[PDB]
Amino acid sequence: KETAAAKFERQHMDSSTSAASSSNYCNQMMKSRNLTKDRCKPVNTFVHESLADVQAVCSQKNVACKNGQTNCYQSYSTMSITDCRETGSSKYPNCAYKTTQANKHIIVACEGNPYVPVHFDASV
Repeated sequence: KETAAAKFERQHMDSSTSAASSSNYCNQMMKSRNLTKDRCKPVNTFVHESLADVQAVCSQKNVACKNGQTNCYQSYSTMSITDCRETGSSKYPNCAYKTTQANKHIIVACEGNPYVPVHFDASV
């Protein structure tokens, strides 16, 4: 089955674009990455950076995750991100999202050897 590292890339990386280009970014990306297939995932962040720059966060500032785990890390730098969250009208299978552009630090949980992101915790 899909590894946690691979699921992170599928759910959260978009190295193909610099930022969200329209209000439909989330609607399109949530669908294309299969985040709406079984249910409408309610919130999701995409990171518009190279994969290596995001993986490097695992050697940046350690911080406890929301859930208390101690394998979270905050990026030293801000990154281009898109926040996606359901609109009031979202209703499966017609999942619908508000797209919000931002430049924020990211917090990710890391595991493995190589030690890489497995979960997106927060934009801060």
